Amino acid sequence: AGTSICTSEEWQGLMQFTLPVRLCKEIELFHFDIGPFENMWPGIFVYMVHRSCGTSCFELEKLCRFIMSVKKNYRRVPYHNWKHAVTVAHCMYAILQNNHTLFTDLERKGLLIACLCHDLDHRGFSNSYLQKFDHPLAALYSTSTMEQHHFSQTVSILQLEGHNIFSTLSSSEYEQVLEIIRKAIIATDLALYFGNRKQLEEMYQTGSLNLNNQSHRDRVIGLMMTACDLCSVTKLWPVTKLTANDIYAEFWAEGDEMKKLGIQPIPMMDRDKKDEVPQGQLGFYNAVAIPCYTTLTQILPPTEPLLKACRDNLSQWEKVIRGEETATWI
Ligand SMILES: Cc1cc(N)ccc1O
Ligand code: NI
Ligand code: NI
Repeated sequence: AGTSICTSEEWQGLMQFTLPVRLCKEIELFHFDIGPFENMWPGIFVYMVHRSCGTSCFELEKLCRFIMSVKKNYRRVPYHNWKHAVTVAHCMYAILQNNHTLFTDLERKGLLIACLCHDLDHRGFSNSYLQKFDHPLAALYSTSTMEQHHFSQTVSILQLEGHNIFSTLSSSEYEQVLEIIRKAIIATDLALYFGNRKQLEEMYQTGSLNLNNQSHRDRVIGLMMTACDLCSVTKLWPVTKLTANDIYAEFWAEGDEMKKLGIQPIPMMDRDKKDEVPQGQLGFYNAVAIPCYTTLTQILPPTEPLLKACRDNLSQWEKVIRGEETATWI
């Protein structure tokens, strides 16, 4: 109950940070894994904001406060946590860097911030759970339940003393960026993804796709959000496989709760059905990940390495199913 705020020592320490030279080159690539550099994650985000949006886009004090309060409002859950937030923001950075002048200054800043904030205060439960069992959140937010909460948490953090990184925007640009953010966060509801990707595919194939059309732009941004949210499937195989362990740790914990209330969980959230995971992963890649990156690659051809990597990981799950799997740790 309530918005957390970073300490003086936390945000002051971030202002001092400089990115090691070797990482400067690596951070540009789509497959970059932030995993091994935990101490550097806030500093990595500052760096990305500064390279994409400029060293004076935000007042440094307010941005450093904002980042450390966002960090503090992610929960210590196995997957929908601070590491996930920075991972999704890094994917967005790589997409924007490769497609830079397609997007406005306002869009780039709003989207980097939306990615960092997009799962704020996640409790490790799905929309399915909150709705099936009438959590107060599902009463307040009838659809896209958690995503509407993540947006509310973002606005709550911006409204903290010294935390409004957007306050120096004109009143018009301030409304615009908040709407960019709101739309981008709501688009991370995978329910909405299926229709969005279908709409985009048809627009692309008929030639009606037009990025000067605001509604088109919104949908393209929405698909970029999905692509970033799912980007664990675009990393090198060992990273992808380890990330899957974290994702399933959350699912299984939710499944246990459904059992307690007399409901058999979906097999995916059932820790007694781990044998079905490889087939489950295949389904997810075929129905969700491959289509997402295929459509994104059509619209933004520089994002092709995401699709290549996703295809590579699908081939690895197929190997698991055939029993060709080699050694892994946890
Ligand atoms: C359900 C799911 C699976 C994977 N591998 C990544 C993200 C997801 O939401
Ligand atoms: Ni989410
Ligand atoms: Ni997410």
